[PDB]
Amino acid sequence: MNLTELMERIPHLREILNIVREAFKDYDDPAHDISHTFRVMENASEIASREKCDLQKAIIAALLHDIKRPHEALTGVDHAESGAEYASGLLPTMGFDISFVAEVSKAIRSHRTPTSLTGKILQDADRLDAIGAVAIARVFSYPETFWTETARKMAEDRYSFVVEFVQRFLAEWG
Amino acid sequence: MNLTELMERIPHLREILNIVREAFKDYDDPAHDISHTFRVMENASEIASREKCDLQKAIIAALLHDIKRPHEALTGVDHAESGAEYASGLLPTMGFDISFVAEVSKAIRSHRTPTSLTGKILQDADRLDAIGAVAIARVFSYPETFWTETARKMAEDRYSFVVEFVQRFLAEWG
Ligand SMILES: [Cl-]
Ligand SMILES: [Cl-]
Ligand SMILES: [Fe+3]
Ligand SMILES: [Fe+3]
Ligand SMILES: [Fe+3]
Ligand SMILES: [Fe+3]
Repeated sequence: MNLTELMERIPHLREILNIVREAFKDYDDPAHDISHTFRVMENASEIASREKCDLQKAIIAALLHDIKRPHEALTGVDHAESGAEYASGLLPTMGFDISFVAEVSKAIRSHRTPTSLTGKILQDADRLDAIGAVAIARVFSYPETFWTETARKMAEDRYSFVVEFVQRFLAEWG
Repeated sequence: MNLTELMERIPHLREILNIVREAFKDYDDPAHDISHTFRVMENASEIASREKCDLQKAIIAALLHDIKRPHEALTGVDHAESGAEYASGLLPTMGFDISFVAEVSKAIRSHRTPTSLTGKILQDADRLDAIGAVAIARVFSYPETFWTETARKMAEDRYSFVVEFVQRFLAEWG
């Protein structure tokens, strides 16, 4: 799904994306910048769709999970705790119900085990970002551990691509 | 083949490698540094072996083909012309015969069409270095056009890997 499609399915998505962009304004650590959050949300979208789980919870949790990363860089306050508290304050103002907000907040709180489906999907989505083509590109610019079967398959696929990349690099280097 | 194996088959290889290293000492342009020459020689080794062509000529031509690149950077004198003249002077002193030296020299002279098997292999080996895993890594740190069937297959393989890399990058980026 593209963003237009996500915005058709997820309430307040545009405003949440906006808030996330604003939070990350001038936080450019390539290891933790905003593009990571967008890739995590793409991974969460794939996983939740294929697992037949709650997409709204998964997407929102992914968008918000590192929203307090810049704040941690300034203060040393743990971003998972801070991000969970932030989600609990923000989300009720957008009409999300108590159980929805509690699940999203707990997922963020647990992301660095998680106990909910949203938390498991979030953690998988986050950790998948350490592997693949973009991860390879980042290194140069500077699978059984996953909860869900969909993430495990994605991890296997990305890992096998990374292995091939290394093998080729070494074979070509001589 | 590893270098020990090449040194078992190719006269004066160690001394030639030594001379090449010395030529490149303090020439660090990542687009034209010594590691390119070594990758070209690896490509030439594969191609000449599989094509049942003269390995000695192919290897030596690959090692020497850009030996005057650093000199071109300083003077503007074309490295293909300069490299061919250099090979014609150096190689007879190592006991290579007139026809061998002329072929290697012409191959270097023509590498930027070539008319000999050595020149065709050299050009393929050189141009293959623009694609593949190491080429991808270089970009981030900063097939039917090939003469031989072996290079065409290698080019197809590397190009299909590059395409997959791009596709994955884009899919992951969101
Ligand atoms: Cl959780
Ligand atoms: Cl030629
Ligand atoms: Fe995090
Ligand atoms: Fe994260
Ligand atoms: Fe050249
Ligand atoms: Fe070259």
